[PDB]
Amino acid sequence: GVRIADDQNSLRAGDRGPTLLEDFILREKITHFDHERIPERIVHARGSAAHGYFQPYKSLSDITKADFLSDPNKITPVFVRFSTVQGGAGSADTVRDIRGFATKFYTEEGIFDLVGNNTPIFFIQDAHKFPDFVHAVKPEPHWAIPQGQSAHDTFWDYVSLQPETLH
Amino acid sequence: KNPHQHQSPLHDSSEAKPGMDSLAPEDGSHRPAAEPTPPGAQPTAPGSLKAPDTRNEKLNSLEDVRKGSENYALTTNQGVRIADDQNSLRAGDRGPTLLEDFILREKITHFDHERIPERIVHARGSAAHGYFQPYKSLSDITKADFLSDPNKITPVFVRFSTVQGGAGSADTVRDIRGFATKFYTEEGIFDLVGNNTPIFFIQDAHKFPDFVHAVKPEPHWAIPQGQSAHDTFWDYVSLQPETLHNVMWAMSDRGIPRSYRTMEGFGIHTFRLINASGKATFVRFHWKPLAGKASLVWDEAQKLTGRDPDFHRRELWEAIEAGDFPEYELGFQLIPEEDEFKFDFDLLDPTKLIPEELVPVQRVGNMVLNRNPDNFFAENEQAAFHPGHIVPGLDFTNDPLLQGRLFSYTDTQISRLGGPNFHEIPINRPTCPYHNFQRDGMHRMGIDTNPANYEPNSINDNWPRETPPGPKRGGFESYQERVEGNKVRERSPSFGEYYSHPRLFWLSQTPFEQRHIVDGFSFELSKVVRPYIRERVVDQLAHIDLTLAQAVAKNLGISLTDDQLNITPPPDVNGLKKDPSLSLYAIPDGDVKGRVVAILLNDEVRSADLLAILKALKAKGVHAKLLYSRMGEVTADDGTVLPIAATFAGAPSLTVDAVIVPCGNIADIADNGDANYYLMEAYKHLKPIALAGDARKFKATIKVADQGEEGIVEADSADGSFMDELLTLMAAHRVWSRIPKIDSIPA
Amino acid sequence: KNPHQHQSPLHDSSEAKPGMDSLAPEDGSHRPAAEPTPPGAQPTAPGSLKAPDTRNEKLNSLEDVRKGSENYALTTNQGVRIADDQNSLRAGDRGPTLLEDFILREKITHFDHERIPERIVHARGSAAHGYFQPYKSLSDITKADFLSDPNKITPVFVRFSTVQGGAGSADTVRDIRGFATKFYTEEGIFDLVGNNTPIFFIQDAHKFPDFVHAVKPEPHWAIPQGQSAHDTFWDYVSLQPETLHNVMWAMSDRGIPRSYRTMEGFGIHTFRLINASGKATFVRFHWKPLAGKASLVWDEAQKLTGRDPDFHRRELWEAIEAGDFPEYELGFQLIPEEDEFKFDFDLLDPTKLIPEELVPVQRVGNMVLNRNPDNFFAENEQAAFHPGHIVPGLDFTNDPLLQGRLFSYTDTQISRLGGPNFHEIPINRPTCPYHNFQRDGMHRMGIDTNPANYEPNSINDNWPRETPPGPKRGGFESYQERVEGNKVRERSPSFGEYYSHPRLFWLSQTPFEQRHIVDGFSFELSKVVRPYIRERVVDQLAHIDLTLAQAVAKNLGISLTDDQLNITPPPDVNGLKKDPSLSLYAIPDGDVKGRVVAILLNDEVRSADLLAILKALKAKGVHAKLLYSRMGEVTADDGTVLPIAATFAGAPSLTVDAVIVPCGNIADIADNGDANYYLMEAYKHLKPIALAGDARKFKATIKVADQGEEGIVEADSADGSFMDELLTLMAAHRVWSRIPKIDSIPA
Amino acid sequence: ISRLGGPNFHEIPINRPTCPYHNFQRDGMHRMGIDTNPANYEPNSINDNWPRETPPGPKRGGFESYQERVEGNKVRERSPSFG
Ligand code: HDD
Ligand code: HDD
Ligand code: HDD
Ligand SMILES: [Mg+2]
Ligand SMILES: [Mg+2]
Repeated sequence: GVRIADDQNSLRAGDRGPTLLEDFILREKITHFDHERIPERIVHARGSAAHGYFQPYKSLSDITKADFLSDPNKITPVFVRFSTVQGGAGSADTVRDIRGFATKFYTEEGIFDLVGNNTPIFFIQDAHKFPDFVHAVKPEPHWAIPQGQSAHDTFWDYVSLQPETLH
Repeated sequence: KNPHQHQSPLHDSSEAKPGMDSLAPEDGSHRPAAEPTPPGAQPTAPGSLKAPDTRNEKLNSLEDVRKGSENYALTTNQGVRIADDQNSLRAGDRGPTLLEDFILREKITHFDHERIPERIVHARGSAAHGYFQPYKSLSDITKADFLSDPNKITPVFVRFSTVQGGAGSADTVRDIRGFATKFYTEEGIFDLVGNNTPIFFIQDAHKFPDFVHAVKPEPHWAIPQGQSAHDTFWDYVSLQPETLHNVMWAMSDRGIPRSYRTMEGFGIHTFRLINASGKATFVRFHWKPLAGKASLVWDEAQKLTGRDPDFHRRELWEAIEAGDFPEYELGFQLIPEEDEFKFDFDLLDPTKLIPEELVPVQRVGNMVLNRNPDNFFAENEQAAFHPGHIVPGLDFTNDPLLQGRLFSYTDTQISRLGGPNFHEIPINRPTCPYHNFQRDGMHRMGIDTNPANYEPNSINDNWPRETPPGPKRGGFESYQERVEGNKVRERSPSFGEYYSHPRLFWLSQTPFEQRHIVDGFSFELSKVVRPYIRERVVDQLAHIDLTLAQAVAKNLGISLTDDQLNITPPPDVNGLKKDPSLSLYAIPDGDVKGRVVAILLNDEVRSADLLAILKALKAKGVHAKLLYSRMGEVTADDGTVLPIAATFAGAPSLTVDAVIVPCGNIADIADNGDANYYLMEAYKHLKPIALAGDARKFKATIKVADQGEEGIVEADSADGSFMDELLTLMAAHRVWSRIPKIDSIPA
Repeated sequence: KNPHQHQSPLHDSSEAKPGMDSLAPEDGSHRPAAEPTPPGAQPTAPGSLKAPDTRNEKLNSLEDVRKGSENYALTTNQGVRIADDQNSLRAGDRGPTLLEDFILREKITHFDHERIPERIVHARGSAAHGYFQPYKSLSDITKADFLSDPNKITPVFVRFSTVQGGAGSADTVRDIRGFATKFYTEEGIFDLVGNNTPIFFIQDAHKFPDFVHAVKPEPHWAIPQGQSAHDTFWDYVSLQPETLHNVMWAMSDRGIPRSYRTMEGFGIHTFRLINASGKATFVRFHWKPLAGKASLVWDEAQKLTGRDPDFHRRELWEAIEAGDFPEYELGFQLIPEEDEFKFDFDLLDPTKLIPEELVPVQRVGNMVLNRNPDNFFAENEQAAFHPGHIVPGLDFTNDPLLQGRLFSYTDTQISRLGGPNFHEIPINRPTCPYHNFQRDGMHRMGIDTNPANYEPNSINDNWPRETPPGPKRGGFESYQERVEGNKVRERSPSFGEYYSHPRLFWLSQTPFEQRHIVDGFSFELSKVVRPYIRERVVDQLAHIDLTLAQAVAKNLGISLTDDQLNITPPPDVNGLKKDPSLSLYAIPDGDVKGRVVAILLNDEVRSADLLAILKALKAKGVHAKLLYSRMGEVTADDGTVLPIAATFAGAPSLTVDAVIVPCGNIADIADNGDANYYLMEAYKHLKPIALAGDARKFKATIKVADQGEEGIVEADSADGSFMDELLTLMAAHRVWSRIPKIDSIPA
Repeated sequence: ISRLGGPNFHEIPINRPTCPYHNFQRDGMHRMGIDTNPANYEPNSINDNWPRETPPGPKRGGFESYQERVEGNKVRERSPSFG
């Protein structure tokens, strides 16, 4: 909360002198900058999000006691993030990939996250294989190529050996 | 007892099922009263529940993040109501736990990650909220807003600490104490991050990891905790005589304060005050305790780390719950710029003090600590204090210890508090506006709407904007000190004097304080395994004072050489041999309010004695603990039912300031080893003892003759005179005249 | 003394300059001997320096990361030689510190980030290296490779711990102790993560954060450290009778062991052994101490947390330096699958023990701890133990406490050790091969060359590859237990019995052990502020045993109701009323080797007495500390110069097993308060005392009549019979017969 | 400190010097080096003050900064020569 008088210059001993360790304003600003980045998502790192709302057409109380589906008078705020899968946060949007479609419903009885994709099936059957599949589609570990693409040897190696992936 | 036969509501497998529902006792005895109450009268509680009426702008600003509990459903962190918080989900009631139990995994995950790194130093500490107010405007010497107006109230948060030990170490160790104050001013947070002695051990921050490593537990085996009494510490001291001044303070009773309420605070470094006209005045900061200065004695302090390792934390909390608020006067030693070189010592040397005889401490304002936190972890553990947090009207100096500190306290928070957004943790938030172009970082709370995250910008008309310096509400600008020199890693020759300040300190102590310093060195050096290290430290003491050095050497079985006996004493400090302000006790100060007396009961107490005792203590704000050989109640001679606070063993004499034994059925306790020992321990530790009627028979256990002695109050009954005498002794803290008598007491 | 007048090499500003160069004493007395030496003889040292010839495959594998020091230049972490490690770079020698000082900033940065989160529980602990060997092949019952061959040596790393307190808390608290063993087997790391009692407090892991929060310091004020003696713990216990069994163990002297060498260890849970034919046998794991079972008494333990909070850490380290290696026999209680429902208690219930009278502990192998670490932080603090770390030949059961543990110990390391590569921290590394397709993560050390990071793969011919299960060197496959049940959050009704095991434990104790349990409950409950909680706990005790409940109630001033007096006792455990294996002392065990005796010196000791004493102690492997009123040396009647280990106050009786006073000039110490108190404290704590010649005059201070008493050894001189008598007393640990006499002793 | 998880980033294999490195720094997240020095501070006598400072010199000497003359007031100010 300390007002800054000069946000253009470091504190130095003379205007052509060394920068002083006692410049706390510089160090705070640079420290914050130096630690801006957090780890990206292991998968679906590239994504775009918006706020909105959901409303049911009629009460579904006959089949579910979920409060957000209990009456068309329930307006539930949502936050939705769409994504690719393979590429980093700085990768491109219009790649060939599966897309994520994740919806956070802020209900009166808790958060419900519907975490889906844009196709009705997945590549693999058992979660134990997820790191194998993801490693195969991701950039290859020696050289970290290619970004945002399944068009490389390791992906098609895995697919060829795991026919469950074909769908 | 009709009302004291509570049975548990759970004797069967209902204990393993949901729906245990209401479990509080019907009599409401689970709930502490939300009013001031003396120590031990009620269970302690979060501050906002104990003292909701006690408010300040910072406390009020925390309401957004306070979480209640009463009448709420138990939920996951996502807001899902939990039906059964007693069991994991399994395939059959004797089956394996299922991975789909998200309730279990959330609860265990949070548990698994509760701990954060402790502070590298000062990990052990205790904190409270309060406020500060200046006595008058200091605008003639500083433009600091919080010092500009006597009606301006500044909330504070204060953390007191030890230095060496971990967060789980003991309170009453021999150590330096930290005294850190966060001022939530209208022009920014100002952190005054001080200690309870006026100097530090080292001169240049470059040595801090060396010094700290030397005092900390040794790296092979991580021993010893909370103690400087080991080889590496004294090795470093013996090889770095610059340390001797603060070592003298640590070996004195300054190293073992009675309470955080009864110690001084110091900023140590020379800083600058800058006024609206741009004039700089050198300043050193002081905190003077309203309760006066008071310390334990070593045997007591050490044993108390065992009997109650939380003694100072507890006493602070309970004083505040009692309405007995810690108070400290802020004081400034002020030195004009033109006087920089008028002293024998360098003003920039943090191993040198400025004697009050040369530069008086001018009273500036008062700070009162009046509310405990709600959650220790959230408010105390996560609090971040840093001396680089200054405000317009203050500035630094080239003190080379201070200079390096400015780097460390920002840096360390990145691991300790998990990233660069530590100012967003509620306790650390300013109460004044804060806006800038900084973005992102782990656990970013603030959601910025500025179209621009840079300046200069046109797209937001260059907001937020720089503010020119000025008399009030202006931007921060450094004082334009002239710097002339070559780039060097070099200590100033003016710093190269190590013995005169230790000698000044030594000569300012009373004879009993000197004895305690001798005994501090002797005890610690006896735990040093390598004898040559002991000998090298004794050699350093001979450069300070020969009487000191000879007394320590005698206790270590060391003989000084003829050359050591002829070492020329160091010079005076600007003509001073001594300064009585450096003694804890030379000049009487403070008062008995908030002290505590043990009252040793028997099974038929003389109620007239007890009434007189309690009335007199209450009138002076002194607390009492009624002790016996068991808990529950005893009944006095007149039928008064007396509730017992603790047993003799449960609340030893270590925990009180004085002991009183009323009359009654003294035969009940006369042969009780614990009751006799209670008195022997208090006697050894120089505490006032008062004995009424047949309780005078206890004089035999403390080897006091029929004629009595100073420090033992006695009479036929407690109706004197008796209580005035006892309270007068308490005002003097301890019975120093008794010291020659204690060597023969087996306690 | 000619050779004991070492002076410091630094009295001037050379201390603030580079080139201090060699500072060790010319006599080489800084360096400990690299050979076994008794406690206190030499300074302690890193294990590889103290005992370089003590080796095992794990210790040898750490050589790649061990860093030396002698004859090396001081550098930055980038390998740049430092010229001046005393000063920061400044513009002039009284100027501001410069940002370009990269040496300062690197050194301070590293310092600023030294601390990592402590363990959520068991934060306080002490560790050593050693090895394990089985007595015979167990291939008939398990295919576990480390149990397959008596000549197969498995390196281990063992960490002992308390539970509640922080890393900086005290050793000799009343608490459960952890006993965690990392076995570096040829087929993977197996961690046996146990405690020193055979059961836990709770049944289902879902409650672990509740229980732990209740026992830990209370969240408002973070008090008390290292203690269960507070309201929230006893609140939880009173409402969760499942806790009562382990509470009984904690309130017994089991809660205050003499040493980590003198306690038992238990896996607690029922696990499975799986043989090559696929047969499962239920197993519970035991460690039996070669040194026998032995505990402190409460007053002693509590005071020792003050006098030496590092007592157990110290004793472990020093035993190993002496060549007095901690040894433990591994034992198995084995139950066939078809006997799962044979007992009154559910085998899957971790609040129930399996009595050795019903299922004997079969000896399986021996573990010896024979080397200390080099660096406490690197090896002890960063070690990660986890009970999910099993190997082929072992498997789990559905114990619902164990089941949840399996989640926690992997999860918690992500914050504590900074990410998923914690197995790459040297102490945690397997010594057998480890290869897989896992990649990256913070601080990744291993550089993978596999073209593939997935399987199945063709590009590396599918390596590394799965291994089928088999008799030896096969893949891990779970035992195909049949699971039949609905998905429920529900405790098994078979677990809903809470009082019979507490009663079995109670009835198995000696009368003095029962007294100590009563006094444990009484002391702890006296510190509970809310009286109804005390009453509710007493009510629970009345469901266990009325004698226990009445004794505790009496100490609390509580009156049991007529209904409480008529509570039906719980049933026997499969016909057992008691089992003497549950007592510390009922069946004599162990050995005086490694115990320690205080010898109280005077200024002209009778050398004949001292020589006889020391020779007899040495013959039985018992250590001695020579104590006096000062440090240095005294000279015996025959001119023998005797070095003093510590003062009476510096090494109190708390720290030793027995006290011996030889003759000589007894007048020198007869009126010394500290020497008299030494004997009183030892007397109170039931320790053997031996008095030779005029030292028998000390009987007066302990109120022992001329005719003597059992537990006080006395004679004209320290003859053969004298030392035999003393050593016989030491073999029985304490003088329990003295208990009625101690209430009158003021100590 | 955030990117590489703490102060021991020089111990990540690619970052390690190939020349000797020894000092009194200890601990920190993912500490790989196991120090055997009895001392973790200097000056020390217990390890005869090793590892030791090295004076500057023509080869294999300690780092010393060039003693540039600094003369000026403490200012947040761009040099006019840069304008
Ligand atoms: C066993 C691991 C695993 C498996 C089998 C899957 N995922 Fe996943 N998924 C993750 C592990 C994961 C994750 C590592 O936990 C991520 C990345 C970081 C995060 O927050 O969650 C994630 C992120 C993630 C996101 C991005 C959410 C966001 O915008 O933040 C979407 C839309 C999905 N996943 C969707 C799926 C679908 C539709 C799957 C199969 C039907 C699926 N995932 C299988
Ligand atoms: C170069 C480093 C360095 C030096 C020379 C000092 N300190 Fe410091 N101090 C730290 C580095 C540090 C730190 C590592 O940055 C700590 C621990 C974690 C934290 O938040 O600050 C710290 C904590 C700390 C605390 C605890 C604040 C709290 O309660 O959270 C106090 C009171 C002080 N120090 C006081 C001093 C005084 C009076 C010093 C000399 C006059 C001093 N320190 C020198
Ligand atoms: C569901 C959580 C949970 C439950 C029910 C338990 N523990 Fe645990 N224990 C942990 C969660 C945990 C932990 C949080 O994962 C710790 C602390 C940090 C660590 O590495 O593991 C741990 C540490 C820990 C240690 C210290 C290991 C070391 O020295 O580093 C020991 C000896 C035990 N535990 C023993 C037990 C025993 C004998 C239990 C019951 C029979 C038990 N724990 C139940
Ligand atoms: Mg009612
Ligand atoms: Mg080379």
